[PDB]
Amino acid sequence: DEAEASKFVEEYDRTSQVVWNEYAGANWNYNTNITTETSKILLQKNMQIAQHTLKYGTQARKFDVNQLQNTTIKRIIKKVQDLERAALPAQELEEYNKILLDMETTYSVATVCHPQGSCLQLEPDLTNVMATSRKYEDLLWAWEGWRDKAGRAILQFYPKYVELINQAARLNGYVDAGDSWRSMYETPSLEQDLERLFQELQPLYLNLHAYVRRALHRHYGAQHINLEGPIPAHLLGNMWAQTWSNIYDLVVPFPSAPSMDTTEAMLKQGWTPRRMFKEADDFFTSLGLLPVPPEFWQKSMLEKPTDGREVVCHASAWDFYNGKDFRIKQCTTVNLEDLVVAHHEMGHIQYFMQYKDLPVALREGANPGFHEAIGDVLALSVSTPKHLHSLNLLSSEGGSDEHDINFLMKMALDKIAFIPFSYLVDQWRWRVFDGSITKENYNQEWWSLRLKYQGLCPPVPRTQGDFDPGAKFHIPSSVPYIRYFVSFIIQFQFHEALCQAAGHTGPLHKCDIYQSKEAGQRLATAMKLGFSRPWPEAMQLITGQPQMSASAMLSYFKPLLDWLRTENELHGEKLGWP
Ligand SMILES: *[C@@H]1O[C@H](CO[C@@H]2O[C@@H](C)[C@@H](O)[C@@H](O)[C@@H]2O)[C@@H](O[C@@H]2O[C@H](CO)[C@@H](O[C@@H]3O[C@H](CO)[C@@H](O)[C@H](O[C@H]4O[C@H](CO)[C@@H](O)[C@H](O)[C@@H]4O)[C@@H]3O)[C@H](O)[C@H]2NC(C)=O)[C@H](O)[C@H]1NC(C)=O
Ligand SMILES: CCCC[C@H](N[C@@H](CCc1ccccc1)C(=O)O)C(=O)N[C@@H](Cc1ccc(O)cc1)C(=O)O
Ligand SMILES: *[C@@H]1O[C@H](CO)[C@@H](O)[C@H](O)[C@H]1NC(C)=O
Ligand SMILES: [Cl-]
Ligand SMILES: [Cl-]
Ligand SMILES: [Zn+2]
Repeated sequence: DEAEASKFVEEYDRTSQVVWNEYAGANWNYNTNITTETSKILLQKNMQIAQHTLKYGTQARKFDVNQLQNTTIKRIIKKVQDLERAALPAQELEEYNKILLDMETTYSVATVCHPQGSCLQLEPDLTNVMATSRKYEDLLWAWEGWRDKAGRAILQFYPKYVELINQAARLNGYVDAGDSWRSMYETPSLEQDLERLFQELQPLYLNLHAYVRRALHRHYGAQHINLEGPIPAHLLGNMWAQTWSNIYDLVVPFPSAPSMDTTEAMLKQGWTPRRMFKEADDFFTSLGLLPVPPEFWQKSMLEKPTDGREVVCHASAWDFYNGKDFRIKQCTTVNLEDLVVAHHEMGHIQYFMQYKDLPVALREGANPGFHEAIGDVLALSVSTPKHLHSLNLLSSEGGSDEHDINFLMKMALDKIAFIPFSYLVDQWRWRVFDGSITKENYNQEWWSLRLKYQGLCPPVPRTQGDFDPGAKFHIPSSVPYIRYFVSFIIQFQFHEALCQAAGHTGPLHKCDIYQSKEAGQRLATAMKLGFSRPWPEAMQLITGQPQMSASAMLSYFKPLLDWLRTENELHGEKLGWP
């Protein structure tokens, strides 16, 4: 009895490696070369992997998991009983796979065109406009044009997508697809836990919001900024206003302490996409973690092709499920933002290598937020003045109190501003999936949450037919988002624990873990667990306790909260908005 179950998981592991490796290859070939032919092969391989999933999932459901004694085999079999989309009848499976392909292709080939003029892609053209333009109407053209072209074009697919992903979820024992996504955390209290964490970050976010609102009022005019209202969503340096660091120049706390232009420094010094990934590789190995294999450098796509191919530029990391072939696909631009992205993606690669000897069913992060956090932890140290100076991208190490608050502001514009955005995306989607939001009010309810959580308003009133969520990659690509909220909380918990392991003393935000083998050992032991144990065990291995907690992020930013409160008080800001 226990014997049949052990044999079954062995057979599942062997066959899954082969099939998933074949699917990954077809998916890579489409993502890096969008054509009719690669689309057809991918859709065919979708059917092949579904046949495998159905065969083994059907067997798996004949085991009474309650009677199995070994907890690891119990855990694997329970997971294989979830067929995901392979539970759908053949006709609906074919339709679902085609919808997903059509949505991701539509997002990735959308362009915004001037009349009798040039046509702009999202990466790099519109991203660069949002990051560097300081003209209200040019920012508005890019913001509205992207939503008109990408968002509106996804709307025709989204209702049927919702119907089919929910149908598959119900066929696998869940009430809807949002329920199935939340289950990946194995935490019944998840929704309340995340709400409590969000509430703890409100002092910092509200004070940052009010300070940036005041600075935007100074630049864009009192007629365009309401000092007691939400901020127009096209003014924050980013297409989705999800990170705000590109408007640092407008909000510098201490302008008498100027910062080096890091992009021109990287360009002046001949940085390339390959250099950026080599620096990330060096940071990981400095911690005693694993180098990427030679195969990684031969097969990765680290810059946008120039030979005519259309590609999915959105950065991503790829496991080919054979323990040797790992790749990154990124349309890298030479700037500091993409250097952080490179570290993020290399953290995914590191996790793939650390758990490569587990059975494939357990080759995931402890929870999805853990997978997202590894690269970001290292990038916190990369971003310090100490490390950037060592890369020749900043002129000094910043001893002065002024430089210190400036640095904390630059970090807050990315890390704190992202908290409400990352919370709200799946608050919206969870309610779409549970039927609380219908196609009658997709967009209205999106903007209700953008207001409630982020304090943003659309610069142009939305109209029927708008589908602004469709203009954000993870929506048409059906990638869950709450992982990134979890990641941004726990990455500071990890930073704090690794800095302690490294012997750092003094303020947390001055810590740089480069070359700490003690810090690397903590990470490696946790990553090697994969998905074999409840995630609180990996949390306790890294941090010495088992909970998610905002206290580390609050500690990191404590000097900035103090500065922001004083600054906002003396200007008389009214925190929040109606
Ligand atoms: C419940 O079942 C799991 C899984 O068992 C494994 O899968 C089954 C489907 C079946 O094929 C089994 O035959 C198979 O073992 C058990 O978890 C495994 O437990 C073993 C032994 O505890 C682990 O073996 C380890 O494998 C490592 C591979 O890198 C190896 O390095 C380890 O070496 C350690 O010990 C040696 C000798 O002292 C030392 O030199 C090393 O330095 C290191 O300390 C070790 O051989 C598997 O990794 C486990 N697999 C998983 C997925 O966890 C589990 O034990 C069982 N439960 C009970 C209560 O028996
Ligand atoms: C910095 C990384 C940017 C690129 C990253 N790319 C996805 C592809 C995920 C994927 C999964 C399955 C199939 C296809 C893709 C991934 O690697 O997680 C991403 O999207 N980050 C979020 C969220 C985010 C933002 C800023 C950060 O510092 C970290 C995270 C965002 O930019 O909104
Ligand atoms: C792109 O895909 C087509 C169709 O499969 C193929 O013939 C071509 O070789 C591919 N191009 C590259 C550069 O891989
Ligand atoms: Cl939007
Ligand atoms: Cl998730
Ligand atoms: Zn990621």
